[PDB]
Amino acid sequence: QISVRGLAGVENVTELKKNFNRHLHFTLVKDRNVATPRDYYFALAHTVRDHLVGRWIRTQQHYYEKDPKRIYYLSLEFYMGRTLQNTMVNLALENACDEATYQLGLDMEELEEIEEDAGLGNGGLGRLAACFLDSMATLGLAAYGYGIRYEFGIFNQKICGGWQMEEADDWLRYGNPWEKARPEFTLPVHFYGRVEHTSQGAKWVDTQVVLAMPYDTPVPGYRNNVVNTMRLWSAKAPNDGYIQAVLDRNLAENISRVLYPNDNFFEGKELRLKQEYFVVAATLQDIIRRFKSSNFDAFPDKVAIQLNDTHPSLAIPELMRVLVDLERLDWDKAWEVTVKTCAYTNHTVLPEALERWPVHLLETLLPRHLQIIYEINQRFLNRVAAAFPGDVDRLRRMSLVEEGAVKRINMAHLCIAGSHAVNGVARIHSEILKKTIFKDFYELEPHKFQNKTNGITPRRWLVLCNPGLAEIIAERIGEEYISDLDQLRKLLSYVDDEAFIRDVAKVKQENKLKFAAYLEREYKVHINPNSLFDVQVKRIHEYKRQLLNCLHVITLYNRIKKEPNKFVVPRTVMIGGKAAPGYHMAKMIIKLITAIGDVVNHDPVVGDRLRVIFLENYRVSLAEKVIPAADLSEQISTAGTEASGTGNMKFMLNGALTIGTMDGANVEMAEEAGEENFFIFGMRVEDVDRLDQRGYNAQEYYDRIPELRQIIEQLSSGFFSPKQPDLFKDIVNMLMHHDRFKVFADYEEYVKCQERVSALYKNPREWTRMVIRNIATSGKFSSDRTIAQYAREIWGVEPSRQRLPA
Ligand SMILES: O=C(CCc1ccc(-c2ccccc2)cc1)NC(=O)N[C@@H]1O[C@H](CO)[C@@H](O)[C@H](O)[C@H]1O
Ligand SMILES: O=c1[nH]cnc2c1ncn2[C@@H]1O[C@@H](COP(=O)(O)O)[C@@H](O)[C@H]1O
Ligand SMILES: *Cc1c(COP(=O)(O)O)cnc(C)c1O
Repeated sequence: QISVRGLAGVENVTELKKNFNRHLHFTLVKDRNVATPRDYYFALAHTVRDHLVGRWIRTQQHYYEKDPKRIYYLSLEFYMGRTLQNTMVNLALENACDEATYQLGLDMEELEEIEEDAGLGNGGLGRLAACFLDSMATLGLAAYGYGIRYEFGIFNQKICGGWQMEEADDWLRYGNPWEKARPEFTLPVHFYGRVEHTSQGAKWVDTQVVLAMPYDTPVPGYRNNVVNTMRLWSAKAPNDGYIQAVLDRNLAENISRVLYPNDNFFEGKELRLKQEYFVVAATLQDIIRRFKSSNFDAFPDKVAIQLNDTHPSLAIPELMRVLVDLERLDWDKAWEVTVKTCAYTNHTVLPEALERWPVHLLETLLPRHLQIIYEINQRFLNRVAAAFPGDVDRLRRMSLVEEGAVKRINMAHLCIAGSHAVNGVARIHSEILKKTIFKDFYELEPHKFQNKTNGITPRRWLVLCNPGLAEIIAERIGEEYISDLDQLRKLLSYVDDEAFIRDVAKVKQENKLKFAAYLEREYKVHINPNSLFDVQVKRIHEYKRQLLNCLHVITLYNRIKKEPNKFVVPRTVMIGGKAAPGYHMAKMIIKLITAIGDVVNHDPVVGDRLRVIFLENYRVSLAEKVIPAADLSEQISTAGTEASGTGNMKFMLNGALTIGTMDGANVEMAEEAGEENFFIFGMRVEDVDRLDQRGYNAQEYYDRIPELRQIIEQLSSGFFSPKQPDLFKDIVNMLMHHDRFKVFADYEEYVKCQERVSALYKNPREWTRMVIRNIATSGKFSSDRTIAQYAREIWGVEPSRQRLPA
């Protein structure tokens, strides 16, 4: 037992054992003779859940009495992962439960592995929402996460013959002990219909109704007895030949069935539009109800709505609809209230990712909202015209309505017009927003534009996943850093401490052994634990340049084959991540990685000097295992393409060094740690711009770099696919003729930088000292810092570290 995991007092252990047995009997209806590990998991989950309930009821009661300003975080994604360990950590129950289960003859770590991830997100954006909920609870904010309860989250990834296969993620099959259904608070949502203009304003009539039923999940703050709520809506048909009519209820209920996995490319799918309106319409009724339970002038003083990307952008015209059509406020007053209530966070600059909904879809599904959007647009463009008289092209560029073959609504433009604050997610990204894609808006309303650099929760991403590191840190500086990560700066005093150097290195070794064991047990593959663990885990995208990593791997293989008896630093290269189902190039990249592995891992001349592993089914629970085990974090996106990144921050906190471009939050990470303690390579944003101006010619690099030429020839000729020699011709073609992300342009600098990594790894003491310098300066990247900045600079509320009574 370790100190950061809390006390195992005799009274507590006795009480936990008793309640475990009670739940096994009364809740699960099992006896100890036929109980499985799954039953034991559920008995523990219910036992821990019981400790949340008093705190949850009294937190919500406290908000009702004190009536603080409420923060509503609207997201289509909440990538929560597992709940059991996080709850124990935040309630200081971990050691007590470990003791209670041990005394019952059970291994708690084995029970933890049974829990399904709540995979209600795709990647960074979804996981950010999850870290944010944890920080908002920890900082005592009256905050509510609102989303959709998907029946199926992000698909499970299987690799079959080197190819991605998708399997439905039936995460609710065994039940969800954490949620509470609230069928009594079911609300109607309207679709289709038509608008009637009466003498008494507009009326939206002849609609189809879908019911929104809420399920509430507790969100505990770190040891402060605050328990906030995540409310997720589920779609239900209303109760009003016969057989078919009952069967057709599925059509309504399909709204909450499945998370869209296409994080690369916007497609105008009606079902996704319905999901976006569903969450917005149900949430806003809940917001207004809560506000009316103690004149809309005070609405922005009592309510903040944060839009996570443009996905809940319909909140803007929905709030207008409610205020104008139902509450009878004049347009100007309603608009003032709306702007002061709403704020918008942008997460990407790639044009193909922006939501641009066809007008014809909105006209049919949401005819009143389309009318409101047109009126917003006309009044907004009137302001632009008065500020920039005669600038007709600006009017076209800034319009919410896009002209063309199909007319579209630009949802980002809608969000900027209707929000008092617009933020990017890292300093470089927020600057790019002002200088490029939203330049016109910045010139009109400079005061709207902000930066809020992303962060991660140090509860899940240090204490939970890396208790060994948390403990050795706590031994020297105490426990206060867990909720005040800036205190890690105190560790700079230990950079020459021989004991600390040894302890940091020991913790990493243990994490690596544990992960190496996990790979053999669960996936039947053997790795050398003394090799450098070189890790790139993230969704598969061309911009993230898993392909550049692949080129380096093949370079190393070719160098070994050329000089087999020369010493090289042994590496285990691990790449993992899911590809969007319809993204052909991303699926080809996965196949390339496994194909390289097939050749490299079976070459007797290589031995255990180089191994290439594709990490199947990358998800939050796997990140918690692999990140503490990593030596080298690959953060290699083309400069200007990754808005922030957050995986980068997880690796920094956990004792990996970073090889990266000056992109997204990497810039600020290098600034914090010092450029000498970071492996920076490649084009800066300015260099990318210069290449675009003269034109990117991949052929030039192929002609001048013989090692690069060899790799392309190998790919083309069928070296990595002997039975299908032309398998990778799409990859070669893209690289040579149509590469938006300039893979070849960074190749030479990348390979050279990787040599410097290997050089440092040969000197374990200096490697570990650089690691200490990274861990010690990771404090800025706590989501507590991020949320404090949102609270003070956008929401107009003060964070609190003070305990509620237990
Ligand atoms: O996952 C997503 C988008 C997912 C998504 C999923 C589905 C649809 C969709 C829209 C319309 C029709 C059908 C589907 C759009 C987007 N984005 C994301 O993760 N962005 C990352 O946000 C992180 C948090 O700010 C940043 O650190 C990363 O830089 C950014 O790439
Ligand atoms: O009319 C009331 N009388 C007493 N307590 C209330 C009343 N309405 C709401 N509350 C409290 O505040 C609620 C929090 O849930 P909400 O209605 O979603 O904000 C409940 O859990 C109650 O504890
Ligand atoms: C942190 C995290 C991400 C985001 O990683 P990036 O490298 O920033 O894209 C994606 N998926 C999972 C499961 C994560 O935990």
